[PDB]
Amino acid sequence: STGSATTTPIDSLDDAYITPVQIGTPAQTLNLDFDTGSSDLWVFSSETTASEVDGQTIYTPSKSTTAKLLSGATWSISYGDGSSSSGDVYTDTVSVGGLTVTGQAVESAKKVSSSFTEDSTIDGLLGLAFSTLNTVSPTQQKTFFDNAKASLDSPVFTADLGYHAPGTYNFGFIDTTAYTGSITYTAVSTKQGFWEWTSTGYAVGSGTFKSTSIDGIADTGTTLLYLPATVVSAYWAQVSGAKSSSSVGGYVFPCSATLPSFTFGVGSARIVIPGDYIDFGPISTGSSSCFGGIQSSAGIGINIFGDVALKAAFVVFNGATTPTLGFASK
Repeated sequence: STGSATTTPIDSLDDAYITPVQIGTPAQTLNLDFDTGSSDLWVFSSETTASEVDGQTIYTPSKSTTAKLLSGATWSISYGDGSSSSGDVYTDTVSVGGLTVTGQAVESAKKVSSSFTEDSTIDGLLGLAFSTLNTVSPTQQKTFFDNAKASLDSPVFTADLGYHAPGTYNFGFIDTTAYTGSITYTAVSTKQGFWEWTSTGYAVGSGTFKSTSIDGIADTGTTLLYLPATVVSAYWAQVSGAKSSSSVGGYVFPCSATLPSFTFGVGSARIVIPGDYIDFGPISTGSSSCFGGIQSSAGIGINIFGDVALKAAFVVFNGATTPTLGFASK
């Protein structure tokens, strides 16, 4: 089997991407944030504290003839950005772009933190990291990809995120028309539960490539590119007026600037992030100070190849016995 679904930016800045997901019988379609940095499929629901719902579409398990309460199971998650959610668990039928899993754990939120409430465009998350990170207790549950894997034509999924435009998540096949050149594959460590790999270096604009190992995670659920302070400083030094602002919480730059590209290495291959991808717009409405899309990972504890990086590539998440990651230009 295979599946194919369009993923759409939630706003004009590509702050996140939503992908429609069919849950239950009859289908209830929710727009989920596909997150390769976490491993829970959770949804706003009829069980969510009413005051914490503000425009999201909810899953109502009582209206699904295939929903079954997973007795005694609860979940609770906290994300790198400080947000959180928690609740109980059903199993139900879940379909993405034509690919169906029966008996998928659907984690129904009873509580969500303010940032989820405040974002009316995201109805929940669909985790695509390794199932070892799944928070369901007392019996850990598998991700949608883990449940689908054996049935897929090939045990892979691909992320093709657009810049200011829709893109595609594919399951079970590689669309050879969706990228240019070849796909370069690189080793993955699953020891922390992430799609963790080592970039071979970077360049700023038309500058020379610096060969240096950068360990980080391919994370579709993080907006920006988080890299070591040395790398980030080298990037922003090429932008007149750019500075790290403690009060704003990262590097800012004059909105009048033309940003240089940023290149990262995948083995001997190179992925070029155009400058415009690094502009996240005014820090506050009407400001001429703009927020940068490359920021320091110092204090996160890990480097994160988030959407800013991934959207410059066609990315293969290869879930073979020994997982690998593939990157192609597009």
